[PDB]
Amino acid sequence: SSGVEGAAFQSRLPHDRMTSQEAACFPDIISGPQQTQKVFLFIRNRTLQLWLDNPKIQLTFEATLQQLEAPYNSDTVLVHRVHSYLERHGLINFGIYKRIKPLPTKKTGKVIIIGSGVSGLAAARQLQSFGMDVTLLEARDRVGGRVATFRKGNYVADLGAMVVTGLGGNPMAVVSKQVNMELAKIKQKCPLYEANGQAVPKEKDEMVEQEFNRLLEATSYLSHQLDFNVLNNKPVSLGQALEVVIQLQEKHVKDEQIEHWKKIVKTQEELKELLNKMVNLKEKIKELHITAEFLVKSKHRDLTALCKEYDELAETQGKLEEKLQELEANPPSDVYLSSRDRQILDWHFANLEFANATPLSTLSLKHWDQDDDFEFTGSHLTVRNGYSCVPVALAEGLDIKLNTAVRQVRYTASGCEVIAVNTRSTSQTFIYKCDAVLCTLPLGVLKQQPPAVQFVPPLPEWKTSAVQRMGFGNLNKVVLCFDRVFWDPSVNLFGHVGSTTASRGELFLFWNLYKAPILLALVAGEAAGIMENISDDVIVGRCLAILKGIFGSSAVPQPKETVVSRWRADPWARGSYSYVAAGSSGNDYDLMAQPITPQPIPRLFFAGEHTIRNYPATVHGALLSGLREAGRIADQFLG
Ligand SMILES: Cc1cc2c(cc1C)N(C[C@H](O)[C@H](O)[C@H](O)COP(=O)(O)OP(=O)(O)OC[C@H]1O[C@@H](n3cnc4c(N)ncnc43)[C@H](O)[C@@H]1O)C1=NC(=O)NC(=O)[C@@]1([C@@H](CC=O)c1cc(C(=O)NC3CCOCC3)cs1)N2
Ligand SMILES: [Mg+2]
Ligand SMILES: [Mg+2]
Repeated sequence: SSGVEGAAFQSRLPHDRMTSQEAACFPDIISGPQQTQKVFLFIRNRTLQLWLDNPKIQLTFEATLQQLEAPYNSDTVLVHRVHSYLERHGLINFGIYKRIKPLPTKKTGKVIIIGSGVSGLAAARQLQSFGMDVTLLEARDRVGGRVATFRKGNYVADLGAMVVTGLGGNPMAVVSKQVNMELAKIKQKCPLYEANGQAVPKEKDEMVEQEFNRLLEATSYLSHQLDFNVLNNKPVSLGQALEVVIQLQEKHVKDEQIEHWKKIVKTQEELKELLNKMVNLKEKIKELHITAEFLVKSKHRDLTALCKEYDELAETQGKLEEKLQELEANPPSDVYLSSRDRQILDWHFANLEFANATPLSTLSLKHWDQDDDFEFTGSHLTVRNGYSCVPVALAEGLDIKLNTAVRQVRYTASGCEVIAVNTRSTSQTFIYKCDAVLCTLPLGVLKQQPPAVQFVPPLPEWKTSAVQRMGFGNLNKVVLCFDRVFWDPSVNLFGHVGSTTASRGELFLFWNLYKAPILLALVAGEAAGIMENISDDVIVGRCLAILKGIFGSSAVPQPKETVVSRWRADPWARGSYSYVAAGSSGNDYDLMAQPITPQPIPRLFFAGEHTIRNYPATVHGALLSGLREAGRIADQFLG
């Protein structure tokens, strides 16, 4: 059955073997008769199926046992063990669902959670359902963090996370079902328009895209086959490696051109010298002008010798003017890419800078895509009613203190205290005592200088250096709400090709949710940081000019409503999301996940998108990170 096999896959597990995490929790199983290993795997896979088939209701141990078939419904103890495991690690009974057995009246252990984004909310729900006392401290006047939906009238647009990157294996598939989140496929077709507004023809678009793919592939070869990862005692950036590959392509074009020029010059020299000898054989004919009868025959066989010598040379001439005009009619390219072509290629680079939220010259060549292996399957989807329905639903029933900005975290062998100020009256402060702190502060806030939050005692060097090495990027959006659709409704995406390499990320991509009279323009790469220093009105004006160039200056009305994100300037984010910087690696994500112990017991815990090696810079990654920490905290305090 790919019923039960599907459940494992859907939970990011192999259907047919135990994980190292399972091995640690079930040592007796992995070291015992392999027969009972299969039994374990079936129970695990089937319990997952029971949960995934109906994630709106709590799946209890009882109900699991009553739905298993003989003889598995007789493995009472093993079923309990598997159920307890799946629940603790948040593989079942996560997100938001109806409880069957209500929450324990008295609570055990106190946990403060810093930040009320998806990671914080996910962890809170887990810890609460485990019977712990949980309070979330949130600096904004709203939950959700980098999930941030603009709503006004019937305009909905996402200023933060917007895309569910495939459902196959994605825990957001469960959450989606739970909160009745309407999801829609993104059509792939993305026509590009040049700076002057003219469509890039199919032919040219496909050629350039192909070159982009070859260039990326080449850097991958250089990095992972030829091990070119360090230069002049500096780790190589992806940007740097792309520049090298491009330079080699240009050298090859120049070589082929030179070889061609040398063939032409050779042929021209041959022609010039054959003319010369044919001009001399002509002077030798001019000058050619014993019985009378034998002189005639003699000066006959003389010319026929000279003439079938010359006619012979007019033929080696013929095959040379031919070979020449074939050369000068079949040149190789004189450039690798034209000015125009390079601009279009820059569109593809801008697109990559968007995905990674940073200029390519900052990305680690070796590690930038270290998380490729863990991509989900299925089409990428958008959220029709706005992504914020997820954090809003996850907040239901939780103790969340809004407008409460944490400034100090103290942790000792005997417990912790967290100091926060009200962001509306920075006079009044609060002190919250607890057994454990879960820090979900964005990497951007952890990097902040001077610091936004003081840790007492200071975080150990192994942690701060990780914080310092890791990249934290930027990406912004301009939302344009119109009263009518003037664009093509069967297109979700279209691209604007900029005019310089440096500014390639400026308003390079426009996005529409179908029927919604809204366009989103993206600002990526070096442009992202710079354009935050421009007012909404000027940046809006620049969008309209681009759209006017494409659709006609008369087809584009003034927008009714606009919003512009400035993630870098936002004090509660300080950027958009992590990336693997040159000099960093996936190992730094693991370092970020590691709890601090002041043996004393661990007191300070870390969740957030920057703490999950396999799923960084995503909502699902934030969510999984929360589930992880909740599991570790409960293990520590509840056993
Ligand atoms: C603009 C933008 C776009 C995307 C994302 C982010 C942003 C900014 N994505 C990331 C996702 O949002 C984040 O990873 C998580 O939401 C982070 O959650 P965390 O819980 O880790 O962090 P938080 O910041 O939300 O919570 C922290 C809380 O702490 C509070 N706080 C700060 N300081 C405090 C103090 N002192 N005291 C108390 N509280 C304090 C803060 O207020 C905060 O609440 C994206 N994620 C996705 O899953 N999807 C998206 O769409 C992303 C994006 C990421 C790229 O990897 C993507 C874009 C695409 C895309 O466009 N692809 C398509 C191209 C066309 O073809 C189809 C596919 C794909 S993914 N976007
Ligand atoms: Mg190439
Ligand atoms: Mg420029």
